[PDB]
Amino acid sequence: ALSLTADQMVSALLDAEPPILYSEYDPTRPFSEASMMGLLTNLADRELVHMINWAKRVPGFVDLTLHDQVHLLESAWLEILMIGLVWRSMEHPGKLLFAPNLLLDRNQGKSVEGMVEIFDMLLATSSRFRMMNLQGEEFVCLKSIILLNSGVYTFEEKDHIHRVLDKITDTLIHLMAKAGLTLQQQHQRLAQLLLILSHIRHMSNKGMEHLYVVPSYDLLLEMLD
Amino acid sequence: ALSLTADQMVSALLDAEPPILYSEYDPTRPFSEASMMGLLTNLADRELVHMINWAKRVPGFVDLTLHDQVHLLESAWLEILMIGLVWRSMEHPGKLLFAPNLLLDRNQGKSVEGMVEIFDMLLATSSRFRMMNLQGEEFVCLKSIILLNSGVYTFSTLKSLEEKDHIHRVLDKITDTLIHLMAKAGLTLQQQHQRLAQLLLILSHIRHMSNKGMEHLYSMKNVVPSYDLLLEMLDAHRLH
Ligand SMILES: O=C(c1ccccc1)N1[C@H](c2ccc(OC[C@@H]3CCN(CCCF)C3)cc2)c2ccc(O)cc2CC12CC2
Ligand SMILES: O=C(c1ccccc1)N1[C@H](c2ccc(OC[C@@H]3CCN(CCCF)C3)cc2)c2ccc(O)cc2CC12CC2
Repeated sequence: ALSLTADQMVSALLDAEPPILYSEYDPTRPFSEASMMGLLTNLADRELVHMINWAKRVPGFVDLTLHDQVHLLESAWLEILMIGLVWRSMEHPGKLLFAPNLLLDRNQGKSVEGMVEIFDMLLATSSRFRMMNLQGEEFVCLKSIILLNSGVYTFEEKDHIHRVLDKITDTLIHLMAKAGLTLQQQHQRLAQLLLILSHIRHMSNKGMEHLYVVPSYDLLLEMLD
Repeated sequence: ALSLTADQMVSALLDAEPPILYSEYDPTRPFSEASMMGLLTNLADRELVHMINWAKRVPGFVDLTLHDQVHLLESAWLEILMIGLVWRSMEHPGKLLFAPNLLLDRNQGKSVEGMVEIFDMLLATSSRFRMMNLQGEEFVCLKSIILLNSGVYTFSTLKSLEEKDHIHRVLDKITDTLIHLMAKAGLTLQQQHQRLAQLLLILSHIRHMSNKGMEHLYSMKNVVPSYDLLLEMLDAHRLH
């Protein structure tokens, strides 16, 4: 699984991308903020399926035991939803593209107490992506790093995960070298991208407090087939 | 500030290292679970004062506005406490070295509700440092990154923008320094960016523990250093 090349790594990651899901909002009925969280919960529940099937296609993931595959997914699912949302909303300044038929701004995000604080953190990350000019090849790499690194500190099983993590790091550097960046530009950009992952984790924790709901071990396992 | 060589970065960060503090000594008062949180709170408060002095000596930190210096320490003070604890406990498997005379295991962490969950995460990070053989020069770099990165996405004036641009230049200088250290230690170029990535990914877990811990301090609640308190220690005058 780790004999793939950097170019083959990106190729596998790109073709494994989940689809962009729509809201079940009846587009001819009056939209309402009281029903806003209903749409966002159903949407996220349906994105989790496609996320599971994306994870099995992350090179090296299915080499772990099913028990470990679940644990990483329990620990990373919210972070992956957020980085996906931030990615979709990247070309929509000041708004979050939850779905093509759910574009919200922070001024629709004050409907519930404790929401706009999370909203602004998501908007800030999207602005950071926009300044970074984050490439889709980098994005699928950052997303795979989240999947593998989120639950590794909460457990040969660990050593393999670290070999895949090192391999993704090789691929990120390969992209930056193929783009013409110098070596310092390469290790500076790699650093900047990984420091963003700290904010996404923080967003996840603060996100989870607001929601407190969590996908059970059995549900993630059923989805894993 | 930005002129410094990596070598000059490292000595500055090493010279700024706060001292290792102690809990109170008393041979007639045997350790009990009862006074633990009182000991730990007193130790945190005393460390916080020394943390301020270290922060002011992190190159480029006082170039920021005083208002943004506080927000960064508001955002990072707990992270810096834990990573300092993890560093002290690195050489002591299965224990957390809050002080040389306050070394605890997780059976003592079981005393307080919800504590052993964070206690076990701190030991896992200590073990992660152990199995990477984290060096002291890398340590002080990671601590400086936490100080500047943790609070930076949560500030948006024209001045706010040049603060953040300045922070990114310092963080860029630290990344250079980490690479220079790892190159100086004799790693190949692949192992350098692989180790840099391993180092920085730990910062994601340290953020995770800090949010976990912040939640736990509030479960039993004046828990956090306030803005005016942080400003007070930061906003020194020139009369000394
Ligand atoms: O609304 C919000 C939000 C809130 C405050 C500020 C900004 C955004 N969210 C959305 C959201 C809602 C409920 C939810 O709940 C957890 C699942 C629902 C039960 N699932 C378990 C089933 C158990 F019965 C898991 C998850 C995700 C959602 C949806 C899609 C997206 O791409 C991204 C997001 C982002 C965000 C994660 C922060
Ligand atoms: O016990 C714990 C702990 C808990 C659960 C699991 C494992 C460990 N901690 C210790 C701790 C306790 C209370 C505290 O409380 C907040 C300040 C005390 C009042 N301060 C505000 C008062 C001013 F208004 C701020 C801070 C720090 C402490 C001490 C020293 C250290 O180096 C590190 C730590 C780490 C840790 C932070 C997690």
